Parts: sequence; C-alpha cells; structure tokens
Amino acid sequence: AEVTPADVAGDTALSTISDSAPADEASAPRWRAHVNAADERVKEMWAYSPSMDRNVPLVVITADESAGPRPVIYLLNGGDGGEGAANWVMQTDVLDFYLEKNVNVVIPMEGKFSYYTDWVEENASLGGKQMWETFLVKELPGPLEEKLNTDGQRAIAGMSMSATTSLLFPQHFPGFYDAAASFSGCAATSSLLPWEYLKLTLDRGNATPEQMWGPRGGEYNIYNDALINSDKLRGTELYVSNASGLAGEWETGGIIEAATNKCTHDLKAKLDSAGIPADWNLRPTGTHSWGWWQDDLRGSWTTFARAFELE
Repeated sequence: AEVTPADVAGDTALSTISDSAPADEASAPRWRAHVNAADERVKEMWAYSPSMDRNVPLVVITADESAGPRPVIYLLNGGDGGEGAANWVMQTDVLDFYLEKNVNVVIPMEGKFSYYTDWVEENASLGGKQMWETFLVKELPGPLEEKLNTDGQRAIAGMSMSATTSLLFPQHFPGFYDAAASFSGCAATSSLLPWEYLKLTLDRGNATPEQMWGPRGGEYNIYNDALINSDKLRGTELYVSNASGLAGEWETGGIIEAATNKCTHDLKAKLDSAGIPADWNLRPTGTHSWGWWQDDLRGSWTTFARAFELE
C-alpha cells in the first residue's frame, strides 16, 4: 500500500507489543494450546491499547525470511471475537494454510460482539471502553508491522459480524489496505433490516446498537454503513462472499436467509453500477459451517495473491 501506518495514525498514542501475556492473567485462553502445538512461526503476542486501556491478545502467523519482508493480513473473528470456541484458530486450519503461503497474519483474540469499531458508549459487559477501530487502524499497525518486518503491503479480512468491519475500514482510510475480504456479512447497517442484524449480534454481548453507533440513521451510523459509502472502496482489491452465513451469529431460516441475502444483492448491484470490481463467492451451499469459512480463506487467496503480487 502507498499509505503508511504513520499516515493514518496521526498523533494517536501507539500500542506497545509484548511477547508474553499480562502477569494479571487469571487462566490460560482456550486457544493457547493450539498456538503452542503449531509451527514456531506461529506466535502469541499481546498489544496494549492506550485508548481502551486494554491488553489485547493476538495470534500471529509470521512469514519466513526466505523472500524478505512479506505482506500482513489482519484477519478478524466474527462475534465470538476469539473469546469463546467459535473462531478461526479453534475451528479451522488457518495456521497451516497461511504458514504455507509465507505471509504474516494477525488475528486479534478479543473483541467479542464489538463489530471491531469505536463505540459511542462504554459497556461493562464488553470490558468498558471499546475503540477497536482506533486500535486496529491507528494504534497497532505501526509497532506491529515494524516487529514483523512487513513489506508495507496489508489487507483486512473479516467474517460474519466483522465482514462489515472489513468493508468499513478501507472506506474510512482509503489506500491503507491493498485488499479487503468480506466473508458473509452485511455492508448496510443503517436501514431497518441491517440495523436488526446489529441488534441480534449485540444482544449476545448484552449491548445495543445505539451504544455502538448512536441513533439509527444518525451521522455516525451512516459513516459506518458500508453500503451507503461503497464508492469509497474504489482502488481496493475486493473479495466478497454471500451473506447467508451471517445468521450463524444468532445460532424462517428461510426468511432469515432471504433477508440477509439482500445485503449481498444490494452491495454487488451498487459496486457494479460504480464500476468497482470484486472477486465473488456466490454459489449457495448446504452449510455455512466452519468448512465454508475455511473455504473463504482459499477463495480470498486469489484476491490477496493478486493485490500483493505474490508468486
């Protein structure tokens, strides 16, 4: 990317990366055993967020040195946030897949039910102040990409809940990301049904969407509506898979599938009209299990290999 961490960070206080968990740590996270059994290139790191006053755990797949500096993919969990069992590390072969590709991958393992955004209000059930966009875009990339010796290329990817996030970030900071992958999410967030998706997701974290983005239809909600602002994606390589998997956040299914499908219909029509191309994963399958999410890691490699110019 031509845009650097410092370009987007402004004067934001930066994260401090640590190679060890906080001494404060009560018990070992469920995912630690998976990291410990993997190749040495898979690391547990911790990043302090000044804006949240939070130590955020990261599972990091590091590239090898055979080709020098390599790109980094910021890969977000869905509503689970990495805080329960339903996440990339514990349910897919994400570690093995990317180790083989020789690329850096950063998977935050907190942020449940947060949409990885900056919230208008604090919510104690989700740890208080939530400033995930500030963290992921402004606090973290400078120090982290330095530590990983990246080549200066980067991508953002998310599934389900965070498949909204992965469209909003490049719209909010055009050029910072070479590529963005949205695995089964809703780009829209301010119209009636998409707002209900936010409600359903946030309810699992004892939260409401007003706490997160303010009144429905208000200026901050629209800023965080990735359908309305879709033209701002221009220049980003894109991968988008159909939104039916989004209902997995909430655990008839006919109406739910038809409703969430409109998210993808609307986005493709809007990108198509604007002449903004994407790689599409639209063929319906029998399930949107972890096998389907894992398959999006393969599908999106087309987009990432192209954006990053990797052999």
